Amino acid sequence: ATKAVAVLKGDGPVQGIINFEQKESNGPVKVWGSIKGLTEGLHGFHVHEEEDNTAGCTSAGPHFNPLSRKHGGPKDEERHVGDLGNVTADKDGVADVSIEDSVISLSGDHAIIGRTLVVHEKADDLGKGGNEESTKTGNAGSRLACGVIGIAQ
Ligand SMILES: [Cu+2]
Ligand SMILES: [Zn+2]
Ligand SMILES: [Zn+2]
Ligand SMILES: [Zn+2]
Ligand SMILES: [Zn+2]
Repeated sequence: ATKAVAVLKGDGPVQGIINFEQKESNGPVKVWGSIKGLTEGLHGFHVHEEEDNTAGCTSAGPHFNPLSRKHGGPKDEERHVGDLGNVTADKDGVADVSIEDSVISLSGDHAIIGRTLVVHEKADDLGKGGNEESTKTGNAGSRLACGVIGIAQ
């Protein structure tokens, strides 16, 4: 099996450790871990394109979209590779991640290894919003914490 870890950090209180595991090179990817320091409620959770040696959330930029699709939720047919939907934070600011996804992969041509995991200020509207921006980013507001998705050491 192949494994990865992303350490989420930002300029504020938001931080977390996210794990990835893929047991077969074309198998589903499981994603788990906890993020603390969040406001209660939904927060967009995305793999962004940025793979260069930049500091922080600054350049993370657009969603990881190697197939040039529109933005969606993780269960939508039309989605970016990086569209992992929302995570939910409880009253003391902790969001537990538990995701199984069929579109991301840790191996092959469009592997998410080296790309940037991002947790957002607000909910992702899942591409169902009333403007073109919804179909690009899901209108999830600022990037609160980010980290490179690295092969586990
Ligand atoms: Cu995003
Ligand atoms: Zn590059
Ligand atoms: Zn870059
Ligand atoms: Zn390609
Ligand atoms: Zn997207």
